Amino acid sequence: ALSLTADQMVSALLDAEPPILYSMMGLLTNLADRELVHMINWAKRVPGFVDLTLHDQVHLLECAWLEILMIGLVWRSMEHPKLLFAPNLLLDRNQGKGMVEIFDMLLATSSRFRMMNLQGEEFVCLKSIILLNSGVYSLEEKDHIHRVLDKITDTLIHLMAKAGLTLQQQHQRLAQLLLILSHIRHMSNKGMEHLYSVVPLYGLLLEMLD
Amino acid sequence: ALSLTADQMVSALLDAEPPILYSEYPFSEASMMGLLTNLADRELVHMINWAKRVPGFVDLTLHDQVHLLECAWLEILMIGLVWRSMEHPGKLLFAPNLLLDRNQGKCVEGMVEIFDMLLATSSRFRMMNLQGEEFVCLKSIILLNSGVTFSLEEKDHIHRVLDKITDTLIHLMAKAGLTLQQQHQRLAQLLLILSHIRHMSNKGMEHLYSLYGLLLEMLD
Ligand SMILES: CC/C(=C(\c1ccc(O)cc1)c1ccc(OCCN(C)C)cc1)c1ccccc1
Ligand SMILES: CC/C(=C(\c1ccc(O)cc1)c1ccc(OCCN(C)C)cc1)c1ccccc1
Repeated sequence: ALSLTADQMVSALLDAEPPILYSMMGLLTNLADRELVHMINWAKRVPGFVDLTLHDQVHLLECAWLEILMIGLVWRSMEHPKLLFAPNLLLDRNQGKGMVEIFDMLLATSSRFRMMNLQGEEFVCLKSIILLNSGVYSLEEKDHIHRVLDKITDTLIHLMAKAGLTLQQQHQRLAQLLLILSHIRHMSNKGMEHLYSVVPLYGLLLEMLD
Repeated sequence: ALSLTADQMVSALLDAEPPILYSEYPFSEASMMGLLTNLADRELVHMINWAKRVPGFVDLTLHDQVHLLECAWLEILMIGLVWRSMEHPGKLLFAPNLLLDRNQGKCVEGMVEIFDMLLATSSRFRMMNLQGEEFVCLKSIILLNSGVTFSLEEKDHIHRVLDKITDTLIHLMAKAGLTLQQQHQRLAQLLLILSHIRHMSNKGMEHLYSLYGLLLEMLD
């Protein structure tokens, strides 16, 4: 549950991973939408999430879905200085031409991950963080959510330790990772805003959440 | 000033805080935005001078000083608001003479939701017994991290200062009796409350839509 050990955590999280998908606003809309159905399923497989209410499971996915899509998108693009929406569709920044500076922001985060040589294990933890931490703001599990988040913080450190960083680089990397989550909230917001020139609604979320 | 001990780094930052401002005022209407605009802009002038007092910040080039500040100001004001509101459950302390309960924010369409969010964050800081040293750390962390979407071997610099704060932030926690885990854990918690604040800051902007020249010359 949370009495998972940090290796059991990473084990779970890598196994939770949604498949790889293949295929203009229509392109990316249809694409997001599709990925959005798998995301619902991964959320379920995330340790600690299945513990919350439906009403709360749903709130959380309500609040995080777009950054979960972006940080994903940012991830698979690390190795293509180019956004690789799916193996078969891979756009450059010129191609963004009112969506250009969202792309610019994304390609920033993408290089910053390449620079940081981010790990699939580290990545995978960041995503669970975004799921739980996003909407965490009358007897409560916010307490619970907070516990699961601390588990993951420990899981993150634990990975860095295993990999043989010094205790100082551990707190340091953890920082520059959790800070990129800020950048990502932002691009997500700029995203939401531009999809008023939208949010997967409740009942549907809730019925698939089961 | 890259190398200077955690102790130094804290007092530097603690000793550079803008003054405490007072507001001016015939009971509230949507003339309250004007009221809050005003407070914003005065505060924003002093924030320029605090940016300059933050170690490493003047080392950056003028345009980057501006990029950073342009990108992080409302986020920097909100965290300040939040911070000073911590000792006053249920109300936002705009100025020492302008405590405002959430009810009052409902007198400007779309603001109550921001207010709610702020009061939540203010809660969370109190419940964490966030110390002033840690707050000062996070303010500077917002200045630095928010803009860091830009030769640019200046990013590298920004980053190393940022690590330097991290150290300083850890260092305090260490010195308050905190076991190693509890350190890594609280550090997470604070940096993760930084996301919450950008969110608020963006929400702020949108309902402030529905500047450069000034900051450049003002930053000399
Ligand atoms: C930047 C990529 C993107 C989308 C996207 C991101 C990652 C990914 O893996 C796939 C797509 C995007 C576009 C539309 C969108 O809304 C769909 C509405 N559905 C939920 C009914 C979501 C993401 C987008 C978002 C806002 C504006 C312009 C583009
Ligand atoms: C929530 C507080 C707030 C402002 C504020 C926050 C903290 C603080 O210490 C002082 C004020 C606020 C209001 C207006 C504003 O605009 C300034 C425009 N200038 C920069 C051109 C900035 C902040 C606000 C922001 C957006 C919409 C409604 C209210």
